[PDB]
Amino acid sequence: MKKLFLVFWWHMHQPLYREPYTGEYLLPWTFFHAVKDYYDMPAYLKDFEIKLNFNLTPVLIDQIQEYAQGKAKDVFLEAIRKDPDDLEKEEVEKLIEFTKLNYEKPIYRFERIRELMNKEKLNREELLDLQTLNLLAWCGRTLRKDLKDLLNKGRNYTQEEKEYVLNKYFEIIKKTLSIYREIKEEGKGSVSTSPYYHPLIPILLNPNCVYETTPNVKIPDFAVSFREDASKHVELAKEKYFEIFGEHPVYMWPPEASVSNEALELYYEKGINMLATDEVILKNSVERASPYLRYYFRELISVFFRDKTLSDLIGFSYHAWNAEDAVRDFIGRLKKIHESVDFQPVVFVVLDGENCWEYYEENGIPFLEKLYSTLEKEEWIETLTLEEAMRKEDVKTEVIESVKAGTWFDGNFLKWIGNKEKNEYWKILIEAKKKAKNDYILVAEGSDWFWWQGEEKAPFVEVFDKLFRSFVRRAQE
Repeated sequence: MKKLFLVFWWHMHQPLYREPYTGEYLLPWTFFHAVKDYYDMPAYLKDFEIKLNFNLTPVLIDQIQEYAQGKAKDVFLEAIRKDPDDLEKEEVEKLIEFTKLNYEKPIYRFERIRELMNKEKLNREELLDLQTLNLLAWCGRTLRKDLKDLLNKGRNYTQEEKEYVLNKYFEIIKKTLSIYREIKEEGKGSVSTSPYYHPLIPILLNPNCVYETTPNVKIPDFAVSFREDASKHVELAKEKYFEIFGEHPVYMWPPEASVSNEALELYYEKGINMLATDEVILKNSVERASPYLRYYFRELISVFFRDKTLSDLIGFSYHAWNAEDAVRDFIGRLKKIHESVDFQPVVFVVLDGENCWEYYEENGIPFLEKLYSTLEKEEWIETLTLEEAMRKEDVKTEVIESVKAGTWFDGNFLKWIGNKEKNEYWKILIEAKKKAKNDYILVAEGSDWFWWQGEEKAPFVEVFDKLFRSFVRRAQE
């Protein structure tokens, strides 16, 4: 039986939202994705006999732990917790602004929410319903079974009921990292990490890599070397991973899939046996290649190239489809891969495993359950872990000697560096690096601060600016 080997690799990450001075989490994104996706995404492995793999950034692990110990001073979460009689006019306007942001998402389809947003002024019981429905909207698959009566109520929520939800949600956060241990040890999946604060490792090692694919861009003058800090990102990522899982990682997901000959060298020197990247990178690097192979980079490291169209379909396309149609198309694509090649192909599906489901019907539960049950049924599809794909001798291997430096965003670094706006943050970083004293300069090297710079007016940009300028200034003291 000729087989298609399928590898799913969900990448979980949130940048550090904890402002160093006040210690307050300025954005509740870590919390809301932790109750909705971070626990429940690996939890499918208990219900379905398939293999699934997960990447966890160390910075996200720090924030998950802080909430699980009851230490995060989350300013928005404190507003939900409060009795509505306590809320200031600015706390209420914040709770409305958040609801307006998520209004069109299918996980906010409540008839009550439709009514509050059309109301003029909200009373204490109406604010209670708004506080509580904002919590229930981000209910993961596990708790959507336990809070069926609360979710069926839809309206008229009391303060003790709202507290009951919050207690269930925090129990989920305390459970999150354990279920990653459990699935790793029972062999249902592999777990990788990324460099600590999710930086663009290629730019840190050699900023001239931006010119491999875009030879005319104007990047700032790098009067300091980011080469040791890039080593710290890997070196500390391995120790944080050691803390949770009790062993060094050998698999790593490069942030934003960014690779280079210099970065692939650095990963190998840190004991990384395997990493993956985009197949657009493969097209730029090798001549007439197929992403369905295992690749030996210079006989040092193993590289895999994700099937870009398949991963893009899940992350950006299937949300507007019926679940049955989405899975049927997906399997139909896999069938065409199985016949287009003369060998047993491997298909890597890598994408962010938290951000696409809020736009899905029922938070992607029908699609995910339909897909996982379907893959279980298909005899010819064998889902693998990262370790299994490493040992798999049915997969054809080829050697390559170089790669073009780029990311899974068009194969270049234009989304983070380039024009004057993206470059202003880098100049701020370099001058801070010049006078840097502590490791907060590592936090300022995260890709997320340079992604959100001035491309198009986006939600809570003022917060990402306030946070990046905070770490930069904290690193100089």
